[PDB]
Amino acid sequence: PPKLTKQMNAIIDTVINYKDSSGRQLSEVFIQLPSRKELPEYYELIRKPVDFKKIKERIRNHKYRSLGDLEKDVMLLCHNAQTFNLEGSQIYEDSIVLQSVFKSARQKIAKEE
Ligand SMILES: COCCOc1cc(N2[C@@H]3CC[C@H]2CN(c2cc(-c4ccccc4O)nnc2N)C3)ccn1
Ligand SMILES: [Zn+2]
Ligand SMILES: [Zn+2]
Repeated sequence: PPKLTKQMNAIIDTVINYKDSSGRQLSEVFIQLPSRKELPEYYELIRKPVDFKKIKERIRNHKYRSLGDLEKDVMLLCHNAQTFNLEGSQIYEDSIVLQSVFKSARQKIAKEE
């Protein structure tokens, strides 16, 4: 339904647009994965690569049957950032915050059970 798509887009836009107390947009690095030719090491280590552009494409093309499916893909993105990057590094830390930002956005926008 158009309502579900509106909610998914509103949730992902909250995640994308989020800035920390310093005004930095944390999603910046995660919008588009570097190409396989630029960073082959990433694709050698990460089995299911995904970025925010792909998640937007999947919402747009009606590929998520529920908000749970959308969540699964956002969590996979953050997991891959944490798998590839060192614990304590900025990319690693940013992905942890974005998991939390998605959950707050889902609770606020969707107002479920
Ligand atoms: C147009 O911009 C697209 C990205 O541009 C880039 C960015 C590159 N970077 C190198 C180091 C910093 C930045 C982002 N980097 C990473 C990106 C990601 C990543 C990006 C999107 C989605 C999930 C991810 O885990 N994960 N770990 C990284 N270390 C790779 C390397 C080559 N092209
Ligand atoms: Zn690049
Ligand atoms: Zn459509």
